[PDB]
Amino acid sequence: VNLSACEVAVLDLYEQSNIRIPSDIIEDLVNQRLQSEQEVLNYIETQRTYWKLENQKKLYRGSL
Amino acid sequence: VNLSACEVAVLDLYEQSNIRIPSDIIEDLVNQRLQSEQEVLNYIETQRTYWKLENQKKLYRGSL
Repeated sequence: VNLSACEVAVLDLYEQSNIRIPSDIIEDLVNQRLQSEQEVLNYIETQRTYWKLENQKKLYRGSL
Repeated sequence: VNLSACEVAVLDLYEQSNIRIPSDIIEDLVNQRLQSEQEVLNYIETQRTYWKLENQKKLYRGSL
């Protein structure tokens, strides 16, 4: 997207720890117009925590 | 995106179980050109399992 400058360095860390970041988190991050690196990381991380939980939810199905 | 017909129904189930589906999973799903409902669901689910795991990975940082 239209990516910032330190954001890009935090993203490069995850890439270096073989973590794939969900593009959903990319979106919400650019909208935060955060100024740091510590700020960025703490934010992606909150989001990973979040997305870990959402993928855990148990689905209700008229299926099986 | 260019969305299918039964896919859309499985997507509607998750929406009905207040599960937000990562758009990454939407992408990979359309590329599967899967024909069912059972097929679709079993696929999204494998993907949720996967994404739950990726968001769990522990990051390595020159930060803290």
